[PDB]
Formats: sequence, C-alpha cells, structure tokens
Amino acid sequence: MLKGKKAVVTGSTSGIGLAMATELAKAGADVVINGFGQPEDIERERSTLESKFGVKAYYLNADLSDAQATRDFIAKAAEALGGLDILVNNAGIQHTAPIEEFPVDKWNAIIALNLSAVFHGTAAALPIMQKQGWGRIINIASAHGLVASVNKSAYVAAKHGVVGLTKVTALENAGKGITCNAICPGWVRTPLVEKQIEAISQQKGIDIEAAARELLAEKQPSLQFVTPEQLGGAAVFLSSAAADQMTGTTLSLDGGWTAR
Amino acid sequence: MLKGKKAVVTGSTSGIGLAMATELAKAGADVVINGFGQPEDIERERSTLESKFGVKAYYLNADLSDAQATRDFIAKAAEALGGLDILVNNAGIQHTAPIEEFPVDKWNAIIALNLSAVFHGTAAALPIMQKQGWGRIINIASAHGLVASVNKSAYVAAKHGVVGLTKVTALENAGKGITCNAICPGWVRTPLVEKQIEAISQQKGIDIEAAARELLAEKQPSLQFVTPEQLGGAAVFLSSAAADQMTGTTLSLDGGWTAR
Amino acid sequence: MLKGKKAVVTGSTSGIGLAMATELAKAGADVVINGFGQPEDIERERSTLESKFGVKAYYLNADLSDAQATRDFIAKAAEALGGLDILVNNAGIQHTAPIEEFPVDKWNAIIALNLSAVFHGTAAALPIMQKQGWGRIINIASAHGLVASVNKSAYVAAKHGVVGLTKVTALENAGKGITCNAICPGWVRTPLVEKQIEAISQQKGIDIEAAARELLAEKQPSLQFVTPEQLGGAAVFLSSAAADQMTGTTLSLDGGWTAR
Amino acid sequence: MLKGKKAVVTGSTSGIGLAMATELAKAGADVVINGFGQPEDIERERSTLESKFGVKAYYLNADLSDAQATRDFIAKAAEALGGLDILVNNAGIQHTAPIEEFPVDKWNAIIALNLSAVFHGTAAALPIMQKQGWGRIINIASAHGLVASVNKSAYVAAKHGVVGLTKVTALENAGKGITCNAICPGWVRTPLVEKQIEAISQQKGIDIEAAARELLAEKQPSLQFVTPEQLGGAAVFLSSAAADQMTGTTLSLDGGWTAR
Ligand SMILES: NC(=O)c1ccc[n+]([C@@H]2O[C@H](COP(=O)([O-])OP(=O)(O)OC[C@H]3O[C@@H](n4cnc5c(N)ncnc54)[C@H](O)[C@@H]3O)[C@@H](O)[C@H]2O)c1
Ligand SMILES: NC(=O)c1ccc[n+]([C@@H]2O[C@H](COP(=O)([O-])OP(=O)(O)OC[C@H]3O[C@@H](n4cnc5c(N)ncnc54)[C@H](O)[C@@H]3O)[C@@H](O)[C@H]2O)c1
Ligand SMILES: NC(=O)c1ccc[n+]([C@@H]2O[C@H](COP(=O)([O-])OP(=O)(O)OC[C@H]3O[C@@H](n4cnc5c(N)ncnc54)[C@H](O)[C@@H]3O)[C@@H](O)[C@H]2O)c1
Ligand SMILES: NC(=O)c1ccc[n+]([C@@H]2O[C@H](COP(=O)([O-])OP(=O)(O)OC[C@H]3O[C@@H](n4cnc5c(N)ncnc54)[C@H](O)[C@@H]3O)[C@@H](O)[C@H]2O)c1
Ligand SMILES: [Cl-]
Ligand SMILES: [Cl-]
Ligand SMILES: [Cl-]
Ligand SMILES: [Cl-]
Ligand code: NA
Ligand code: NA
Repeated sequence: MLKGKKAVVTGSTSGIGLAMATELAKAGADVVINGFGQPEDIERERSTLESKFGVKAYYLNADLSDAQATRDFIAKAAEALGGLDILVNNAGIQHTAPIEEFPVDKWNAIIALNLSAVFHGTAAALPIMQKQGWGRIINIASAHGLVASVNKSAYVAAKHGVVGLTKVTALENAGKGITCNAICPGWVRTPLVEKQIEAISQQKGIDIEAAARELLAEKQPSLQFVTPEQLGGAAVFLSSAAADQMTGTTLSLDGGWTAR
Repeated sequence: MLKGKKAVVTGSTSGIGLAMATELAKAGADVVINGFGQPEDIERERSTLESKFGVKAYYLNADLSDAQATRDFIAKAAEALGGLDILVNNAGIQHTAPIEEFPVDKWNAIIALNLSAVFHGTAAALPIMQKQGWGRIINIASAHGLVASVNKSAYVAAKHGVVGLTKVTALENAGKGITCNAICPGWVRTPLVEKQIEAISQQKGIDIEAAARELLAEKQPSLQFVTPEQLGGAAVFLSSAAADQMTGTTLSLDGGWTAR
Repeated sequence: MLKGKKAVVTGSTSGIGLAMATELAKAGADVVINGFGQPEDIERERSTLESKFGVKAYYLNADLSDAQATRDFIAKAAEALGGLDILVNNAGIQHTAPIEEFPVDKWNAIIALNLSAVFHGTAAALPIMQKQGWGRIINIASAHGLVASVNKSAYVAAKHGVVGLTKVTALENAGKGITCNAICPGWVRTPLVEKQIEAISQQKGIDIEAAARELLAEKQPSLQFVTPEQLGGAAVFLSSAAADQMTGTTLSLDGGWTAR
Repeated sequence: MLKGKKAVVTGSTSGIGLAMATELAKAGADVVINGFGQPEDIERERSTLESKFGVKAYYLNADLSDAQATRDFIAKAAEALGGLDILVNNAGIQHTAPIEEFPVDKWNAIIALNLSAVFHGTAAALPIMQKQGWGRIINIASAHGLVASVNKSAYVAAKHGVVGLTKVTALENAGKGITCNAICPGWVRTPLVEKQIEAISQQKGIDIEAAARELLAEKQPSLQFVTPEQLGGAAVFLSSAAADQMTGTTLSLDGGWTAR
C-alpha cells in the first residue's frame, strides 16, 4: 500500500502509463496523469481514478519534448498533489528506419522525449524528494536499453541513455531515502507496438494475429506479451519498502528477451 | 498471496533463507526448510512457521554438496508438500583467499554448493513444475554474479555460473508457466558477512561497527545493508502474477553496487 | 597495415583522437583530422602526419554539435580522401555537476556532441561504406557507457547511448563487410581529465600528482592511466582482418574499472 | 611481436587452440601444446611449429579435468619453456540436453574442464608471472559466458564462471604487469560445432551446409563463422603492449551475437 503517496506518471493517457497510474491509485496514491489524447477520454480517465479508487487525480497537459515545459510540469504537479513522492518517467515514442535513412527530426524527437525528458523531469523532482528524505524515480526503459535491434537507432540510443541516467541518479542519491530504477519491458501490445505488428503484416502478407506471433517469436522466448498490469505491479513493487535498497538497476520484464 | 503454494527453500536455517521461508509462509505457502544448525533451533523455526502463519512446514536435512542427496531432497520435499511450486536455491558458503593460495578443497566445496546444487535442485524440480504448468525457480546469486572482487575466485565463478544457469533454465521453460530468475543481493549482515567484517576489524585495528561501515563503503553506495526481509519481499514479488513474464533475469538489491 | 585506407578521426586535434590519427597514419592510412585548437598547432599536426608517415592528411574544421555540419564534414572528408574506409567518432566534452544543478545547456551540448554527432557521422559515412562493401566505424565511448559515476548525468547518458547506437549500427550492417564497435577507455590523462584532477586537488588541498593518484584509485584498479597510444593500437586492431567478425561490441581498456 | 615469450595453450591439438598456438609461434613465442588426438598428428603439429616458425615447441599430454594434473602440467610447461609469460586456457567440451535430462556426469565433466581447469591452471601460473612482473592469462570463454541458449546448462554455467573468474584474476593482479581477459567467440566451425550442425541437419532433414547456415542464422547476425585465425589474432593483440591496461574484460568476436 502506498496510502498517502503522491505520484506523477508521464505519458499516462495510453498504454503502459495508463496502467501505471491505475495501479498506483489502486495502492492508494494520489496521481498526476499527462499525455496526449481526446479530452473526453482523458477526463473520463482522470475522474475514473477518483471514483473507483478514492484518490485525487489531476491531468496536466505538457509536451515533454520541451525542457522548460517538463520542468514546469513537475512544479505544477507537485503543487497539485501537495508534494511528490513517486515519479514514473514513462512517455516515449518510436520510429523505425535504418540509420542512413533515419529522419534527423525523428532522431531529435526521440532523444528529446525518450531521454532528455527523463533528465529534466528527474532534475525538477529531486529537490522535493531530497527535502523529504524519501522518493522513487521509476524510469521506463526497454530491453532496448540493454540490447539492440535493427532500424531503431534513436530509440536504442535513448533507452541505453535512460539506463545510464538511472544509474547516475541512483548514485547521486544513495542513502538519501531516494531510489531510481529502470523497468525494462519486452513487447507490450500498446499502440506503439501495434504499428509495428501492422508493418510486419503488410511486409509478410499475413493477418494481424499471425504478425503479432512473428513479432514475439523473433525476440521474446515466452511467446507472450508482457501486460501493462504486470508493469504496474512492478512499479508498485519498486515503490515498496522491500525495494528500499534496490537502486540504480534494471528490472527486466521481457519474457526472456535479454537471457539470450 | 501465495495461498495454497508449496515452497522449498534450501539453506533456510539461517540468514537470508530463513527470512525467505518466513515471507513465503506469511504469504500462505507451505514450506520445506533445510540447512545445518542446532536441532532445537531448527525445530523451533519449523514449529514457529506453523503456529504463527498457519501453514505446514517440514525440515529436511540434506547436505546439498552431494548431487544425489540434492536430487533425493527435492523428491522428499515434493512428497512432504504434495507438490512443488516454488524452489528457492539459496544455500551457499564463502571463503576468501587469493587465487594462488585458494584451497583446492574450498574451490570444490563452493562450486559444489553454490553452483552444482542449483543445477541438481532445478533438474529435480522441473519435471514437477512442467507437469502442472506453473513454477518459480528463484536462485540466490549475488552482485558477485555480475561483477567481481578480489579474493573471491570460487564464489564469483560460482555466482556468475548461477546467473548463466538461471538464463538457460528460463529459456528452456519459456512460455510453460515456469519462470527462473536470480536475486542478486549486495551485502546482507548474516554470519557469512559477519566473518568478513571481523576480518576487516582485525586487519585495520578497529571496532566491529567501524569495520561494518568500511565493508559497506567500499562496495555499496547506499551505505546500508540489504535486509533478509527485503529479499523475502523480492521473492514474494517474483512468485506473483506481475512477474509471470519476468524470466531469465537478475533482480539486484544491492544499494547501487552494480550501478558503478 | 592499413595501407591505402582512408580514415577520418573526429576531435583529433588533442588527446586520444590525435593519437588515433597518428596510429592510423603510421599504419599507412590517409587521415582527415578535425577539432578545435590553435591554427599553427593544427597545421603542424597535419603536416607532421604527412612528413613523418608519408600519407595524405587534411584538416577539416567542423563543429560537430550541429547535425548538418557533421553530415557536410563527412561529405567533405570523403571528397578530400577519395573515399572513406574507417570513421573514428571520438570528439567529446565533459561537465560535472549533480543532476538538479546540471546546466540545461551543458546537457544539450554533451548530448549533441557525444551522442548525436556519432549518429550523424555514421549516417553520412554508411552509404560510402555500403557501396564498397568494407568499413569500420569505431566509436569512442567510455567505461561510463557501461557503468555510472556521480555528477556525470549527461556524459553517462550519452556514452550509454553511444554503446546502444554502436549495437544498432553493427546489426543493420551485419555481414556487409562493415563493423561497428565501441572502445570504452578508463581514465586517460588528457585535458578532459586534467580538469577533473585539478578539481580534486582543490577539494582535497593536495598537489596535482597526489590528486591524479586519488582519481585513479577510486575507479581504476591498475592504478595506471590508459594511454592514447594504447587506444590507437586498439583502433588499429579493430581495423584489421582479425576483427572482421568483431562487431556490435565494446572493447574496454580501463585498467579493471568494469571488472568490479 | 612476442619474440622471446613463453606460451602455453591448453587444448591446442585441434580447433581454436591449434590456431592460437600457431599465431603465437608466428609472433615469435615458444609454445607448449596440449590435448588429445592421434600421436602422429600431434607430433607433426609440434615439429611444424618449430620448422615453420623457428621457435621451440613441446607437447605435454595432461587431462585437465583433474586438478592436480592441471597444476602439474603448468609446472612441467614452465620447466620445458624456462618460464611462462602467456597462458591461454582454451581446452573445453560441449554436451547438449535439457536440464532435467542433462547427464550428471556430463555436468561434472564440463564444469571440471571448462571452469575448474581455468582456475587450477591460473593458480599454478600466477606465481611465475608475479615473480617476473609480467604476464597474460587469456581465457577462452564464449558468447555463452554472457548470454544463454537452450540445452546448454553446464556449458553456459561454466563459461559465465570463466568470465567471473577472469575478473577476479584481473583484480587480484591489477597493476602487477599481469592482465587477464576472456575472448568470447561466437560460432567457429570446429569439431565441437560440427557435431551440432550434424544434429540440426538430422532434425531438419537438410544437407550439412544448409544446417550450418541455419545454425548461424539463429544466433550470429553476420551469417559468417568466426575463424580460428581471427581468434589467434585477438590473442596476439591481448599479448601486446597496446593491451597493457586491458584487463578483467571480455573481447567478443561473435558476429553481432551479443549486440541483440
Ligand atoms: N510497448 C512496448 O512494447 C514497450 C516496450 C518497452 C518499453 N516501452 C516504453 O513504454 C513507454 C510507454 O509506451 P507505450 O507502449 O505505452 O506507448 P503509447 O504510445 O501507448 O503511450 C505513449 C504515452 O506517451 C504520451 N506521449 C507521447 N508523446 C508525448 C509528449 N511529447 N509529451 C507527453 N506525453 C507524450 C502519449 O500521449 C501516451 O500517453 C515508452 O517509454 C516506451 O518506450 C514500450
Ligand atoms: N550475506 C550476503 O551479503 C549475501 C550477499 C549476496 C548473496 N548471498 C547469498 O545468499 C545465500 C545465503 O547466504 P547467507 O548470507 O544467508 O548465509 P548463512 O551462512 O547465514 O546461511 C547459509 C545457509 O546455508 C546452509 N548451508 C550451508 N552449507 C549447506 C549444505 N552443504 N547443504 C545445505 N545447506 C547448507 C546453512 O546451514 C544456512 O542455512 C548464499 O547463496 C549466499 O551466497 C549472501
Ligand atoms: N580522457 C579520458 O579519460 C577519456 C575516457 C573515456 C572516454 N574518453 C572519450 O575520449 C574522447 C576524446 O576525449 P579526450 O580525453 O581526448 O579529450 P580532449 O579534450 O583532449 O579532446 C577532445 C577533442 O574533441 C574536439 N572537440 C571538442 N568539441 C568539438 C566539437 N564541437 N566539434 C568537433 N570537435 C570537438 C577537441 O577540439 C579535441 O580535439 C571523448 O569522446 C571522451 O569522452 C576520454
Ligand atoms: N567452436 C566454437 O564455436 C566455440 C565458440 C566459443 C567458445 N569455444 C571454446 O573454444 C575452446 C576450444 O574449442 P574448439 O571449438 O576449438 O573445440 P575442439 O573440440 O576443436 O578442441 C578442443 C581441444 O580441447 C582438447 N581437450 C578436450 N578435453 C581435454 C581434456 N580433458 N584435457 C585437455 N585437453 C582437452 C581437445 O583435445 C582439443 O585440443 C573451448 O573452450 C570452447 O568452449 C568454441
Ligand atoms: Cl534485430
Ligand atoms: Cl575488489
Ligand atoms: Cl561514483
Ligand atoms: Cl536459445
Ligand atoms: Na561495476
Ligand atoms: Na542478448
């Protein structure tokens, strides 16, 4: 239970971050959500957190590819919550192409969101956590923060960067009651992956479910997707006392991807 | 909750394994304990599991440096419990000396217990878990399964071996409902570490608590020991549904040791 | 011997890159050098490559923090050399501060040079190497591409990014006669390190050589600096036929830093 | 050039170790060879080292699964050579089966040769190298010292053990003029692999070369075997001055296996 705790989850209007925010609210935390989407869907998500789970929930729209907007979002989030105990740096994008054709603007956008926002969000949250002597920074990296695949230069670079940044954050805050860890999922069937399944299905001339099986078989020995609910469970574990001395590390939920 | 589950923890009469067994019994599992010690202390530990937590508990004495005794211990444990759902391969020893003075018998004893028993215990448990379609094998490795320190040749070799064996076990059982993971703790103040603190205190001419602080400062950036209760919490997490797609990996609770 | 080969070394007016360029010229390669410095020193370096080693050498000034300037520098370098066989992505900067005080402009400058220039230089070189069926991309990462230290958020993030980008480049070009690898040095006594030795000497009130010994002892078990000449030797090895199937990996010359 | 140096290569009557010994003799080292095979073939190999390359060569038969025989082999080798500067711990075996069917005797034989012989050979060589202030210990691990595959429990455990032991040896000898590193090859077409190609060919009903292509495609992105000559080149590099501060690390020649 995280009763009383104050959490922020970036990129929590879809996918993994939405499940993060739900699992943290179910554990008792007040939650700031963030991300793009239809305003009616975002407001139903926010109000649902409150009416199902009895916590306070706030939506703060901020495009976290901008540094100053990210730092201002953390300040606004802490003012909404009345503190900041758990920061989940989750928002991210993907684009696939080989390096020599990889658009310069897509490199810059993926480095901006998937790596630099993690730095700016951590920098703005740390003073709050240092003053109270307790905090959790949970970065959502990927198996692609530990290994690579073709056609993902920017995203692999950024996710490896997040794993390094996680280590530095942990070391600088060692023993202060603040931990920083990176959850490294394998494939999770969110819109970010469904586009890649559709691309495989067009390339091979197969139906979408046969394409999802091919996407899994190439990388993930369990042949099953990781779920957003399992990842929410991992974030709740990282937020627990059992994880007080887990810091600076990666928690791989990847179906065996990195074991081979 | 692990209500109904049947667990075996090797080397659970002291230290980390004792806390493993307690946390699994608190979660509702029946437990087989194992290890050396005074018979009166072992029987109080066994009866305490039952009277505090309402589960069934059995002590099976087996020296797991012997292959056949390890395989026969798993069979006896499964017969006691009426199944076998969670195996925690925890028993281990240490001996410190530089390689050219490292006793051949101590190399063989640490390879036998800290590595080969993990193989023989896994081999005997897997058919039970494969027939039921569910299992957890939780190997207790170390930060010394990922990095080294001087004067620990056998133990670093064995623990690196355990991390490799964990990966193979996970891959061979991928998708079968069986996961295998290695908990990699940093320093935990058990008798295995207290001997090394006493050696530092004699080498430096300092009191025991100043020696424990020196032992921590050299390796563990948090400057705090990992606790056996935290490790029990990690084993309960690995046994949970949130960890169904966590397989073949390491879970480092090490205070930042491996981040630098 | 690399007789006939055409090499580019970024950031080769000082430090490690200067020794890279010398060792590649000694092996017989024509060399493009690059970087900042006094024009008289840069021209003596360029002319020395030609008069000592009998190769052709060119200096191309380009600030590789700019994407388009980096891509245009590779085109100009290939036009100067009449091809491009070996690209050494070496230029880099450092700045130390804890995350919450780390200047936003210094984060952006270190990501721009130490990570994004490696992407833009690789993207511009690859088509040349793909058309000829042979190439070497040698990225200069760091032990801080594998582990972290305090107060180096940007640089650790960038160097971890370089190690990930190296893997992607290798995978996308697998079997095409092109390899990509990251040399990961420990401490090398160049101006980038001498500033950090001077900071230690001021913090501790000790002379500069006692400060260099402290800098080494904290991280580098050999207690000796890695030399630029040794790193040049490693780049010549990576450029050799023995390394035709070495691709996507790290070559650590770090005095044991990453072994513990 | 290694003119004057005195080298020992275990398991050098076939495969990679034979090429190790040839490349070290070509560089000028005197060489002790070892391993099983036909006596006429072994004596032609020994005499060929001398007549082609002008060095001294000795064959010492020792089954290195026995500890005392391994330590006595190093003493005999040093007496033959008049010293011992480079030790290449190469001898190894393979056996494939899933863990629950993996023969206990095959586990013990692979741990004995592939891991414990590396310990006993290092322990016996180190005092010689420590007295002279110079040495190279080159352990032949595998990509399976860093990642796993199914059906290779013992061998993955042993090779991970070798990578850990390499780190300890490097740390204990840091700064003493002695380095220890692990060459981690991907697939090399020796008899140890040809048996696995033949097994794939029988399983799939395909000719041997189609089976070798399948074996490569599953693991090795370059789709080309690593050669024994390339590995000999890597051992000569590790023995060179450029590698004086390369210690405690892995040198992966694996065609991209570990990059993904
Ligand atoms: N899906 C997977 O298989 C997978 C695997 C490993 C890691 N991840 C990581 O998980 C994280 C979440 O991804 P997902 O799969 O849930 O994707 P998703 O596309 O479902 O969700 C991305 C979320 O980020 C938000 N977002 C996008 N751009 C933003 C911006 N500029 N500012 C603020 N918010 C922004 C989106 O609105 C959305 O809420 C990402 O970091 C991704 O890299 C995903
Ligand atoms: N204490 C630490 O800092 C630390 C850190 C990382 C990993 N570990 C690992 O944690 C595990 C438990 O160690 P601990 O610190 O709790 O040590 P401990 O000495 O307190 O407990 C070891 C347990 O193993 C049992 N045991 C010893 N030899 C046995 C044998 N031949 N057969 C059966 N049981 C045997 C002992 O009786 C005892 O129950 C070991 O694998 C150790 O390597 C410990
Ligand atoms: N010195 C070490 O201990 C050490 C250790 C590991 C890795 N490295 C890496 O080695 C590489 C070289 O560093 P060094 O120690 O030789 O440092 P250095 O400062 O001596 O040399 C840096 C070189 O980069 C050039 N440079 C700087 N900014 C540039 C820009 N915007 N565009 C083009 N060139 C630019 C400089 O003019 C100089 O030629 C860097 O990537 C560094 O991260 C250094
Ligand atoms: N072939 C590969 O793809 C590959 C890949 C990675 C690592 N390796 C490692 O390379 C090393 C050499 O293997 P290889 O492929 O050349 O195999 P190989 O079978 O051709 O050669 C093995 C050598 O070891 C000797 N040997 C076997 N048992 C011995 C014993 N008990 N005592 C002394 N010598 C013994 C053999 O006689 C032979 O000289 C092994 O450690 C292997 O694990 C091989
Ligand atoms: Cl890939
Ligand atoms: Cl150490
Ligand atoms: Cl540090
Ligand atoms: Cl496999
Ligand atoms: Na480390
Ligand atoms: Na891998």
